[PDB]
Amino acid sequence: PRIRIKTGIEVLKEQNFKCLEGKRVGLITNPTGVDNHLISTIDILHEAPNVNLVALYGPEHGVRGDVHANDSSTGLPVYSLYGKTRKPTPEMLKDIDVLVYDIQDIGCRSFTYISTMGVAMEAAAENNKEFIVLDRPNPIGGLKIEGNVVEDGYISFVSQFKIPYLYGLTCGELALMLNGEQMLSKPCNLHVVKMKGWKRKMDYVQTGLQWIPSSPHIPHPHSAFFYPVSGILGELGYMSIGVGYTIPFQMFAARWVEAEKLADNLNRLHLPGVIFRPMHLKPFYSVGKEEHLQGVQVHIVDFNKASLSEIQFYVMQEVTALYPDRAVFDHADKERFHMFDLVSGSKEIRERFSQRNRWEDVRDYWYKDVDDFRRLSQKYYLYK
Ligand SMILES: [K+]
Repeated sequence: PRIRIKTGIEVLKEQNFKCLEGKRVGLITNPTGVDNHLISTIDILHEAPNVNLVALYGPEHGVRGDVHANDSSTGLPVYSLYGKTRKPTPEMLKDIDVLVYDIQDIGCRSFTYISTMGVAMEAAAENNKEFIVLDRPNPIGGLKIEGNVVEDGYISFVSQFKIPYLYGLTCGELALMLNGEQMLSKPCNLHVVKMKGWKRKMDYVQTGLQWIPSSPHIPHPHSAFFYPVSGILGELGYMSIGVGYTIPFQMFAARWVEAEKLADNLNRLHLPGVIFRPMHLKPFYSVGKEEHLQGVQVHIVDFNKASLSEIQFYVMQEVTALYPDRAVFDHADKERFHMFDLVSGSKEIRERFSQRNRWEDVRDYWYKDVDDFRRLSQKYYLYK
């Protein structure tokens, strides 16, 4: 048992917080912003005598994770970066010189912490404030790139930048790209505190760090791999994807499915690195609460070989072939289709899939931007 890397916060401590000296510091963080001893970056900067920590900013789900105003332990003002104020206002920034960002994300575009980062960067740029990212590992590694980039009509808080669905960058590398490619409204005075020892091949468990639930339904490091497996279909609340049960994002089920038939049809696809297992369950809450459901558990037996985000579409395809009168876009809540399109970064994914419920009619669109994005990413990589 050993921590094999130095996170941005560990590097900042080793540098005795030099890049923060003489500045009024604002800190964007949540319960994942901790050092190797699981002490919060809030308490580290508050206790450092050469750091003037003056304000805290909490993203989706909150800062001490207790809201989901002033901080009890430090007495510092706490600002909410969600809903109407997802982007810091000029009034929220008048009391600081630099915004420090320290949050563990999951390497998926629809997870809104990276949206908070980019929009806070843009607010910093527009108000002449410095922005510092304390870099953290990409928990699914720095090699997988999947999905089309976001189209203009589908840019939103759950699809904030023209990057793929799995974008393969650390939050620090993404910040550098947003700045370098003029993807935000104005250039930002950005500094990234680079990690030591992190490698693109590393998944989170290989770093040796503890995983703090990124959000309630991403409780374990392996859960970050499964969020893109089922998360897009999950926006509809049509089938259970395990949210409401004890393996969130790792399964697909409904009351009208025959588990063994669905598993047999999916295993016949021979998707690399995946095995589907039939299952029977009764959700405790959310979708299918207290109903007997049947479906499949998705077991990833080789994380390097598996193409993650396409799995929900193969499941939708095979479920529909078995139960043709249960097609997702024929029976799911129509009021959730716009959200599905936003998370997908285009209405083309739903529209092409809806023609005959076949992934082959969407696959080329899903893969079209990978080679161009990998080439663009090489300009900003910090780690080998
Ligand atoms: K301090």
